[PDB]
Amino acid sequence: GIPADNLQSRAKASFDTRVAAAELALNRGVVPSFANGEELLYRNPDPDNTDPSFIASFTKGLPHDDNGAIIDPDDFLAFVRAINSGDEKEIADLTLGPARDPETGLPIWRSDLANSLELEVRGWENSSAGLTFDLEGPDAQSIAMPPAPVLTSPELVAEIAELYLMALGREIEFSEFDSPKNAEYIQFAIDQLNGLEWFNTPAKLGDPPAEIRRRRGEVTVGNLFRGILPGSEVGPYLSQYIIVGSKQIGSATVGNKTLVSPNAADEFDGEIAYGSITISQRVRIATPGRDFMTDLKVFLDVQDAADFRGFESYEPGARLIRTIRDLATWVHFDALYEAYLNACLILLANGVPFDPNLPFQQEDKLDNQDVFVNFGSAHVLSLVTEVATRALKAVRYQKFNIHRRLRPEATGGLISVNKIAAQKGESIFPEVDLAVEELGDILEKAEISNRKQNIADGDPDPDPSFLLPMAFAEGSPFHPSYGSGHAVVAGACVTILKAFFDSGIEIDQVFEVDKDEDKLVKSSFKGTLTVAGELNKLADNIAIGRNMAGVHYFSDQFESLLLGEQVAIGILEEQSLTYGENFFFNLPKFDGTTIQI
Amino acid sequence: GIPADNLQSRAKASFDTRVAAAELALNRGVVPSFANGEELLYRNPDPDNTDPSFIASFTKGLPHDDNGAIIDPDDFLAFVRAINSGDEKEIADLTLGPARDPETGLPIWRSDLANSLELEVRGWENSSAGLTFDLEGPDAQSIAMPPAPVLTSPELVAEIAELYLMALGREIEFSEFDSPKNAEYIQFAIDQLNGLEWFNTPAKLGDPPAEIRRRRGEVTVGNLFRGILPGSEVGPYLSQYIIVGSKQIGSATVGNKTLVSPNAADEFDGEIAYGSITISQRVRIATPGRDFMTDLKVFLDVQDAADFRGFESYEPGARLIRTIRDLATWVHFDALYEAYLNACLILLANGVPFDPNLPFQQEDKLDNQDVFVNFGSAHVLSLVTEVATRALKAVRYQKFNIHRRLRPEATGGLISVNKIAAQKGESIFPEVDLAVEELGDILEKAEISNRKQNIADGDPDPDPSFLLPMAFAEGSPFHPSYGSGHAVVAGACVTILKAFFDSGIEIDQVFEVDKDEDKLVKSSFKGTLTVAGELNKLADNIAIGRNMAGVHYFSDQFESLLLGEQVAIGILEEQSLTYGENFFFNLPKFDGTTIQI
Amino acid sequence: GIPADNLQSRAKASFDTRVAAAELALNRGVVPSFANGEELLYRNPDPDNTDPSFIASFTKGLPHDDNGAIIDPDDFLAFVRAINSGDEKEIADLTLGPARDPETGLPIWRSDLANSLELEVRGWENSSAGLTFDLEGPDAQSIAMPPAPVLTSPELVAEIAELYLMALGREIEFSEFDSPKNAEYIQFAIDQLNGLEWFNTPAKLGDPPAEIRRRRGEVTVGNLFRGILPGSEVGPYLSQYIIVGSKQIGSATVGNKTLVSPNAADEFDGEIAYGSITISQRVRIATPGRDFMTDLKVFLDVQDAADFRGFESYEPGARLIRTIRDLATWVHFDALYEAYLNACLILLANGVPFDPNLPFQQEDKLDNQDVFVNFGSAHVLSLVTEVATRALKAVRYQKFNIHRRLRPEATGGLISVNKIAAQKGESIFPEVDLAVEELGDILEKAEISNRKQNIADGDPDPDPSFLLPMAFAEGSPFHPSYGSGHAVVAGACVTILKAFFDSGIEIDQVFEVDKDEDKLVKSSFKGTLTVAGELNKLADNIAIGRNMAGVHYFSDQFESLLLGEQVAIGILEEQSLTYGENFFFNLPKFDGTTIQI
Amino acid sequence: GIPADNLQSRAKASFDTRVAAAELALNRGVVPSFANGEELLYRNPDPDNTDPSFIASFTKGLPHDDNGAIIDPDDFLAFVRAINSGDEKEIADLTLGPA
Amino acid sequence: NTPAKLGDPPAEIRRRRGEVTVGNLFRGILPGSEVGPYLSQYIIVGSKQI
Ligand SMILES: [Ca+2]
Ligand SMILES: [Ca+2]
Ligand SMILES: [Ca+2]
Ligand SMILES: [Cl-]
Ligand SMILES: [Cl-]
Ligand SMILES: [Cl-]
Ligand SMILES: [Cl-]
Ligand SMILES: [Cl-]
Ligand SMILES: [Cl-]
Ligand SMILES: [Cl-]
Ligand SMILES: [Cl-]
Ligand SMILES: [Cl-]
Ligand SMILES: [Cl-]
Ligand SMILES: [Cl-]
Ligand SMILES: [Cl-]
Ligand SMILES: [Cl-]
Ligand SMILES: [Cl-]
Ligand code: NA
Ligand code: NA
Ligand code: NA
Ligand code: NA
Ligand code: NA
Repeated sequence: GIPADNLQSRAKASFDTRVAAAELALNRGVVPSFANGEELLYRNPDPDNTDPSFIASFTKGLPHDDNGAIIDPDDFLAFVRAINSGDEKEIADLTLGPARDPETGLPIWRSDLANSLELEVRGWENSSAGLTFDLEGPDAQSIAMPPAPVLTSPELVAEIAELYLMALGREIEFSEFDSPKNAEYIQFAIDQLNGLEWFNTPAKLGDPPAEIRRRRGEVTVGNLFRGILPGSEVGPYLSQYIIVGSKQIGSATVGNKTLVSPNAADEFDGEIAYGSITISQRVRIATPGRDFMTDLKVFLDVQDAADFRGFESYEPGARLIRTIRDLATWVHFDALYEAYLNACLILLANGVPFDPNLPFQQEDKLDNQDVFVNFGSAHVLSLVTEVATRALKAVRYQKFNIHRRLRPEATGGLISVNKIAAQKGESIFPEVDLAVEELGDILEKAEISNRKQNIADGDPDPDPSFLLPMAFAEGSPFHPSYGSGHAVVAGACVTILKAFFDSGIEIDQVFEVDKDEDKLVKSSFKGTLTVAGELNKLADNIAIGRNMAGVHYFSDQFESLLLGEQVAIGILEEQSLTYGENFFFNLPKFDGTTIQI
Repeated sequence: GIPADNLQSRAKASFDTRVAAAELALNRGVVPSFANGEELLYRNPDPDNTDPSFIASFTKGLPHDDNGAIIDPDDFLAFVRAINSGDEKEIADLTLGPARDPETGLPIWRSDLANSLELEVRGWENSSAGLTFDLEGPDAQSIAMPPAPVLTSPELVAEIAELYLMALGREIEFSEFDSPKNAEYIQFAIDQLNGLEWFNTPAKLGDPPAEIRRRRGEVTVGNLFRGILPGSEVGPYLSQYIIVGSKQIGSATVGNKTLVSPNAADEFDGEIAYGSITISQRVRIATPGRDFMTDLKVFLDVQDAADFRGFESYEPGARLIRTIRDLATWVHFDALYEAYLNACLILLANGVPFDPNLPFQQEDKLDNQDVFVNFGSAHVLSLVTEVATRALKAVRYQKFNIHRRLRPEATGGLISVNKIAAQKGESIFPEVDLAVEELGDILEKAEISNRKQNIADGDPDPDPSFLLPMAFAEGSPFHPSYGSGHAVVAGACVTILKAFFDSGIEIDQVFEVDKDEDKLVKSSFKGTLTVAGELNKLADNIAIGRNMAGVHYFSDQFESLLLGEQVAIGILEEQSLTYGENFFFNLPKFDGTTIQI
Repeated sequence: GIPADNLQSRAKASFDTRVAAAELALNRGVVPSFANGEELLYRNPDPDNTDPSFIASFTKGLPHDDNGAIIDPDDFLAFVRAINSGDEKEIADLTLGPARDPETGLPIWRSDLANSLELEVRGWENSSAGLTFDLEGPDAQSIAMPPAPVLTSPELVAEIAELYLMALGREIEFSEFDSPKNAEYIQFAIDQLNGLEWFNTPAKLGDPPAEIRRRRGEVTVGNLFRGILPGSEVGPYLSQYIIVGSKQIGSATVGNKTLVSPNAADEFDGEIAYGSITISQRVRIATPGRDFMTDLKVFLDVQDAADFRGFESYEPGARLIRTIRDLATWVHFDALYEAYLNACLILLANGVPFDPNLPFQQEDKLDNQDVFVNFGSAHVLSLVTEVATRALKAVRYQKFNIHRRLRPEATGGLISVNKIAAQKGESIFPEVDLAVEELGDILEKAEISNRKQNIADGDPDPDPSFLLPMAFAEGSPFHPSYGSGHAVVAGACVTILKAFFDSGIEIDQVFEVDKDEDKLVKSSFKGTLTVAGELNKLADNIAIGRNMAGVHYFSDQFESLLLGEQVAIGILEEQSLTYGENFFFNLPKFDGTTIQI
Repeated sequence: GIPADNLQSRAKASFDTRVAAAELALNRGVVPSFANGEELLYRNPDPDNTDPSFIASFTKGLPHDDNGAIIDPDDFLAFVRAINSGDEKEIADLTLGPA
Repeated sequence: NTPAKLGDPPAEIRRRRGEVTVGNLFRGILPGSEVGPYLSQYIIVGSKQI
C-alpha cells in the first residue's frame, strides 16, 4: 500500500502543534548560569565577624550603614530567599527601607531633604518574574548570561571610568563631539580610557570567550561612548530611526502617477506617520547640568529605598535629541519596546520591503496575494511588541535569581567612601582600590562637579564627594544591574525587525541633528548604511542611554542584547510550526552570521 | 505517609505548563460556524444555466460583467478552494482582474481614469490566514460568528440605509449633531431609520438569539451612528481616549511636593506623553466632500482589482477629529492596535491604577513590591498588542473560510444596477428589491450627491448613479466583509485593557472637540463615565469608523467585537497557568457580566 | 533552573485527585477471606447419599425437612451460584419457600398459624451487594473477616450458651443486674458460662490470632453480656449516648453572660436537641415475656421464608431503655447509623470540641476562621452517615459470598432436634452433641420457658421444645450471620466520631436509668469515662442488642466491628487527598493504638 | 473467532470503575461563573480616592465606618486573596473586627 | 407586575415572579410548592408507629 499521512480534527492538529512547539523548546536543552563569585567573597572587615558584606551585590532597599554597607546580612539573605520563592507573604515580610519611628511608623531618613519631603519607601520591581513560565519562547531559566565583571577587574575599572566620563559629559551635543569647544574634554575622555589596561591591552589566549567577544580596543572620537553591535560604529552616533520622521499620508504612487503629501516636509522635521496621526521624535528637555545623588546622605537615603521618583525639572518644549543628557531622558520613561515600534512604523510608512523570503512578497499580478495578518504590517507590529515580556522574564532571572550585581551608583558610592577614608589614612572598601588608584583625574573632576551640585542644592560648604552623578533623581530602577530590561528588549525587538524586513535595504539619505538649530541636517557621512545596521545602532543607542544616565555598565548592556536575541530567535523557531506556507525569515545576527528560520 | 506533590526539573515544569495550557484550550471543545445560506441560494438568471450567481458573496478581484456579477462561476469556486487550501501555487493560479492588453501586458479597465493611470491589480490579503495555528489562545477555527444578515432581510435594509446616511453625512461635525444648521439632515436620517422595521419593531420570540442581542430600537440624536457596547451611548460620541492628551513628563508628586510639567497644557491639546516624546491626537484632513467610486465604470474597475490605493488628496496640517469623514480617515491607516495602545499610554501616563485583584498593587511599604514586567506597565503594553494577530486569524477564518459576505460597496452596486434597470422596466438583482423599494428618499439624495461628484471628477453629464459613495479611493480592503479586522482587534484589545486596569475608575473631566476651533472644550455632559465605558466607546468608535468609510455593516462590527473578546479571554485563561502568584483579572464583559480569570 | 511544580486546569486537578485516591486504594493490595471448612464437611447422614447437608450454613428461605435440614442440596448450591453472579433472572429462578399448592399457587405451611394468616414468602436481602463497587473506601472484596467458630468448637458452645442466657434474661433490668431479686438468675448465668472451657481456660500458643484477640476470660456481674471494646467494661452497661438527652436551645454563653434554656431540664429527661426540634431517647415497649419461634412448626415455617415481620405486640407509651428486651427492641428497627448520628447530635449540642489536630479549631480572634462545611458540624454529619453503606457492602461480601454462617436460631433448631431425638435414643445433628452435652441446665430452663410460651400461644399441651426463643416474630433478617450489618456500621460510624471529635474529652456527669421510675439517676460510678470510651460502648450496645434479640453470636459482632473500622479508616485516608489544609485526624483504634490520618 | 470481553482481577475492576467515574465527570466539561459586575463598579465617593467601595460585596467581619462601608479597601482585597488561596497563615493575617 | 422581556437573561426569565396573591405570598416557585397548604406535610405530620 502507498505510504501516507492521515488527517485529524482541527482541534487535535492545533493541540499537537502547540505540543510540538513545547517539545522543540524542551529538546533545546538548558544551560546553567554562573555568577562571578563576589557574593560570598567579600567579608565584613569587623574582626569578630563571620559574615559576608554583600558590598558587590545589589542591596538597594535593604537598610545601609553610613558607609553604604548593609547593616544586617540576614536582610540580604532573606531577600535572596524571597527572590527564589516568589511567595507574596514572604516578600511582604522582608525588611525594606531604614528604621522607622516606633510611634508614628515614619521612616527616618538621613537627609533633611528626604525628611522634609516626607518620602516613603519604594519596593523591588518583580523580584520573582524570573520564576514565571511563558506559553512561547525559551523558558526564562533555560538560557544564561556569563559572570559579570568583578570590582577588582580591569574591565570594571574601565566600565566605571566610562560612566563618570559620560556623566561629566552630559551637556555635550552629539553633533559636536569633534568640535573645538569640546576638544579639551573629549580628548581628556579619550586619553583617560586609553590609559586603562582593558582598552589598551588585548585579551589573552585562555581569557573567558565572553570577555574576548566584548572587550574593546583603542578609544577614538569615532567610537567614544558607542556600542559594538555591527553598524553602530559607522556613520552618525544616533540611529536614523530616533531622529528622522517618515513619509506622510498623501505621498503615494498610484499606477503611473506620483502624489506628494501636503505635509511632506514633516518627514524631515521629526514626525512619524502613525496611522493617520503622528509621533514626534522631539524629546522633553531635562534641566541642563542638574544631576542627582551627589550628596552622601541623599545617596544613602536612595540606597535605603527613599522614593525620589518624579523629582526632576525640565525646560519648556521639546527638541530632537541634542545632548548626552537628552538620550538619558529618552530612556528614563520610554515604553521598553517604544524605540523599535517607532522604527517599525518608519519602515512601514517609508515602504521598506519585507524580507523577500517571506511568501506573497511579489507583485500581486504574479502571486495574487497581498500581506497583512501574516507576513505583513499587522504581523510584524504584534510580533515586535510581544517578544518584550518574554525577554524581560529571562533578564529578571539573571538580574535577581543569578547575578544580583550592584548598580553603578553603588560602585560610585564604594569609590567615594573609599577615597574619603583614604585621605584620612583609613582603608574602607579596599575592593575598589584599583579604581580609586587609577581614576584620580576623573575623580577630581567629579569632586568639583559634585561640589557645584551640592552648593546649588543648598549646602553652602559641602563635604567632598566622589559619587557618580545620576541623571535621574531616584538613580537606578529597583532591580539589579545585570542584565538590563532596556537592553534585553532592544536585543529581542531589533532581532524581530531585522528578520521581518528586507534588512539589507540601504539608507538613501543620512541625517544628523543640526549644530545650531533644532532641526535635521544632511550628514557629511560618505558611506552606506543599511536598515539592519541602523536597527543595531538603535539598540545600542537605547542601551547606552541607560549607561549615560548612570544606571548600567557596558557589560550589562552587551550581554543583555545577546540574551534578547536568543529569546526572539526561539520564539520565531517555535512559531514556525504554526504556518502552512513555504517561507523563512533571514536573520542577520549580532555576531555577523545569518540564521534562516 | 503524608500525601505530597513532587518537584521536577524547571525544563519539565515549563514543558508541562505549555502542554497544560494546550490541554485547557482543547478541553474547551469547538463549535461549528453557520453561513446564512445565500451562497448557493441566488442563481444566475440565465435560463440555460445551472450555476449560482454568487452575487451576495465577496468576489472583489474576480472579473465582473457590466452589472457587477462575476462572469465565470468557476472563478469564485476556485477562489473558495484556494481559501481552504492555502497553497501558494493554487492561489497564484486564480484569475485576478480583467483581460490584459497584449502589447503592454496592462489590465484593460472600463474607466478612462483607471486606464489613464495604467493601474495594476491588487491581490487578496491573507486569504488563508484562517488556517494558521497559534502558540496561544483559542485556535482560529474553534469559535464562530453567527450567520450574516441576508440581502432580503429587514436588518440588511436598515444596515445599508444607515451606511448611505453616514456617507451623505460625512461633512457633519460630531460637536454639531444637535446644531440648527444640521437639523434638517439629522432629522431626515433619524426619521428615515425610524421608518424601517428593524428599528421600529422589536425582535419576536423565536428569532435567532444573535439577532435579539444586536437588534436596535428607536433612533435618536443621542444614539445616531453609535454602537451598542455598554458605555458607548452615554456622554459625547468620541471616546476621551481618541481626543485627549495625557499628563506630561515633569508633573508628579514626590512625597508632599507637587511638580508641574512646563508643558502641562499639552494634555488638553491632544498630546499623549509617549515615553519622553509624544503622540499627537490630530488626524490628517482628507479633502472635505470628495468621495470615490460614485461612477459605475470606476466602481466596476475597483471590483475588478484596480489598485486605487493612495489616490486621496488632503488639506495641509492636522486637527482633532472633527467630522464623520475624519473618523473614516483615522481608520483608513491605523495600525490595528493603535487606538488601544494609545488609550493604554494615556491611562499609564495619567497614573490610572491597575486592576486591584492583581498582586503587588498596594503601597510598597505594605507589600515590598512594585510592578513592571508582570502586573505592571511593560506587561500590559505587550499583552494589549500581542492579542491582535490571534484575533485576526480567527476573523480571517470567518471572513474567507466561512461567510464570504459581500462588502457594502458591492451591496450599493446591486442597488444602483437594480434601480437603473427598474426605471427601464427591467428586473436585475431582485434580491435587493426591498432595499430599493424602501430607501427611495435616501437613494434620491445619493443620486444628487453622486452627480455632483461625477461632474467634479470630470464627467460633464454623468449617467444617474445610486452607488454608495466610498471615503477611500480603493473602497474596501481586499477581503470579505464579515467580520472586520478592525473590530475583532478592538474587541480583543479593550478586553485586555478593561481587565488589566481598574476599569471602574471614573473620568474626572469630560472633553469634546470645540464647535469653532481646533481645540478641546469641557463637555456639558452631567453624568459619570468610567474607564471601561470609554474603552468600550473607543472600540465602537474605531469599528463604526469603518462603517462611516463605507466598508462594513453594523452586524459585521458588533459580531467581530464579540469574537475578539472571546480570543482575549482565552489567552488570559491559558496564560493564568504560567504564574505562581495568587491573583486574577476582573473583566467586565461586553454583555454586562464580569468574569474573573 | 530552579526545580518546580506546574499548575494544571482545575478539571484535570480534580480528575487526577480522584485517580490518585483510586491508586492509593489499589496500592493497599487485597487479602483473601477463608471460611471455616464446615460447608463441605457435614454430610447427609442417609447411607446411600453423597451430598453435603449444609446444616451449618445459612439456608433460611430454602425448603427444609421436618428436622430443619434442607431437602434438596441443589437449592443451596443454586443459591451460592446466584450470590456470586448477582444476575436478577438467576436470583428469581431460585427456589424460595416450601412446596406450593399446584392449583392455587399458595405456599402450604406446617403451622396452623402461618396457614391461617395466609403468609407469603420473604426473599434474601441484597444477596449480591458484596459484588457492588464504590467510588470511595476499600472495595468490598479487598478486606476479610476470619473463619467463623465451628459448631463443634468450645467457642460456639460458649456463644450459644450466652445467647440462651440472654433470651431467658430478657426481662432483667440493666440497673438491677446486681439486685437481690435477680441474684439467683444472674449467678446461674455467671456460673454456667464460667463452667465452659472458652471462658475458664485461656487460648494456647499456636491458636489463631483472631481467636486470641476475641477470647474472653472469667465472667463477672461487671462484664456479663458486655462487649470487649476498650471502654465498654468500665462504668454503667448502657452508653451515656443512648439514655441522656443534650443541652437545649437557649442555654448559651454570650461573651460574659450565661443564658439558661427554659427547657434545660429536658437534657436529663432523654431529649436530644435536634436542630430546633428534638429526638426522644425513650424506646417503644415490646410486650414483656413474649418470645417467638418457640414451636417447631412455626420455627420451620420461618426457616422456610414465612413472613412474620410486623407480628409483635407492644405496651402503650415509651421509656428509657430499661430491660434487655428493650435493647433488643431498639435494634429491631433502628436506621443502621441512627445510634451514632444521635451520639453525634449530643456531642454537637453539648459543645464537645472537635479533634484539635483539625484546622481552624482555635478561638477566631487567633485563626480568623470558624468551621462548618469542612472540619465542623456539617462535615461530621455527612461523614458519619456516608460510611454506613460502604461498610455494608463489605459485610455483605463476608455474609453471602464467603462464610454463609447459620444464624443462632438455626443452631438452636439443631440443638432442639438433637436433644429430642437423643431422648428417644436416636442421633440427629451429632455436630451439636457437645453443646447438648454441656448446656443441659440452660436447655432445661429453655424447655420450661418454651412450654409456657407455647401454652400462651394456644397449644394446651405442647411437645417439649429446646429452641432459642427469639425476640422478634420473624427471627433473624434474611441474610447470613457472619458478619452483622448493625455491627459493621457501628464500627465504621464510631471510628468517624472518635476521629472527628476530641475524643479524649472526659464525661462530666454519668447517669443510669433509675431502678424505680422511668428517669435518669446519677450513677454511683467513681472513675472517669471519655467520649471515645462511651462511643465504643455505644457500638457494643447496638451490636450486643442483636445478640440479646437472638440474631447474632459474639464473634459475628466483634469481627464486624473490626471490619467497619477498616472501612472508615480507608475512606478517611482516600479523602485526605482532597484538602489543601495542613491537618490530620487522630483516631484511637479498637486495639488501643492511635492512627493519624 | 467470536468477539469477547475479558475478566480481570476484582482489584483492577474496582480501580478501573473509579477511574471511569472520574473520566465521566471530566468529560462533562466545565462552565465559567459570571459575577454581576458590582464589585469594581461602585466607587468610594471620596474625590481624592481611586478605590472601589465594595458596598455591594459581603464584608461582614472587616472593620466598617459609621455608615457601614469598610474603612480600608485593602482589607477586602486581602480577604479575596485569602479566599482564593486557602492558606491558614494568610487567613490568620486578615484584619477581623475593630480596634 | 411586569413580565420579563425578550432579551432578558434566561435565568431571570425562569425565576421571575408574577402577580402576588394570598395563595402564593412568601412561597417558592418549585413545582408543588404553590398547591395546597404552605408547610410541607413532612415538616408537621408524624409517621406510622411501631
Ligand atoms: Ca504579493
Ligand atoms: Ca506594591
Ligand atoms: Ca477558629
Ligand atoms: Cl475540530
Ligand atoms: Cl523537537
Ligand atoms: Cl526591567
Ligand atoms: Cl541561533
Ligand atoms: Cl532544568
Ligand atoms: Cl483542561
Ligand atoms: Cl484585517
Ligand atoms: Cl467568558
Ligand atoms: Cl478547568
Ligand atoms: Cl499510592
Ligand atoms: Cl444488614
Ligand atoms: Cl489502620
Ligand atoms: Cl483482586
Ligand atoms: Cl466518559
Ligand atoms: Na507608519
Ligand atoms: Na536582512
Ligand atoms: Na473593571
Ligand atoms: Na444537636
Ligand atoms: Na480522641
